[PDB]
Amino acid sequence: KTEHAEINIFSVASGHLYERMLNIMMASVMHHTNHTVKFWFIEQFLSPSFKDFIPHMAAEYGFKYEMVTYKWPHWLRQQKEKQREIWGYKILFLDVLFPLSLDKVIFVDADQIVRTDMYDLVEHPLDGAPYGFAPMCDSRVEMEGYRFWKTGYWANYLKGKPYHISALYVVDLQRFRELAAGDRLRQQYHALSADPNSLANLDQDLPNHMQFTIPIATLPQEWLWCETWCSDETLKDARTIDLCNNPMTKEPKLDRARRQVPEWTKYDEEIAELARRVREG
Ligand SMILES: Oc1ccc(CN2CCOCC2)c2cccnc12
Ligand SMILES: *[C@@H]1O[C@H](CO)[C@@H](O)[C@H](O)[C@H]1NC(C)=O
Repeated sequence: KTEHAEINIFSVASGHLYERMLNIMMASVMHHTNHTVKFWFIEQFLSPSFKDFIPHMAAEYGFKYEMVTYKWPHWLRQQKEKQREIWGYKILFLDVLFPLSLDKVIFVDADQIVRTDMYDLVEHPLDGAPYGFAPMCDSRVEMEGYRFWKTGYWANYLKGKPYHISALYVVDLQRFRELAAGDRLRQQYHALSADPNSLANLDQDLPNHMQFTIPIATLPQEWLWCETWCSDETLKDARTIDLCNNPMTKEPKLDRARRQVPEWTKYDEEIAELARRVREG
């Protein structure tokens, strides 16, 4: 709030491929809003070339940005696998990554394509919840055998509550801080992670596990569409598209992107055009 941007988004990206998609995600956000936007980056995972290109993206698309470098606390159980350490940075440090003056931030996955004004998510009512996540789609009936949350320990644990996808989430940082949600998420993660088989999908399982005591505002389903779980019929209503992994087809990432999203090549070529403009200038 105050002199802060109207829309504040953070993401995490590790690898040339995810950085290529991260620039596309940012271009898609700016093409769909006239509100002021600030992007926040988890600095230590990015390549030097990406960090050098960010000011060029910022000047071309008209956004502000900030690099955050937060050290994993020594007391807190560390993750030896890089993927799990990155997932830890998405969910365990929401209260310490951002300044106390920032009232709200949205996580948007690097492989997302935005087709809506993200200020609609800033304005979405959370009814006192410190954060809001979209549910996992049930609309693609053919994928029911892969919905692990509909049977076993998740079905018993959830008691009919939705199992939310972690690709996108809005965090009301004032309410998250008001509730000590960060200290409580770190403490439950620290205890649960003593079993190395627990929290298989760290970023996703932790908030879904804590949703009886750290409320989740279940976002409208249209906030997150992924082909793996969501029907073709619902794509026209999708505000954002996530290129989530399909355990049945195992189709490559770039193939999914080009095939599913018609504007993907347009953003990819636009960013490559900007890169060639900076290189020769
Ligand atoms: O509330 C929960 C927290 C963590 C996990 C991870 N489990 C992995 C298997 O061993 C037990 C821990 C859950 C899994 C299914 C359902 N609820 C869960
Ligand atoms: C942004 O402003 C322009 C010019 O006023 C308008 O044509 C466009 O529809 C606006 N876009 C959004 C997302 O408000």
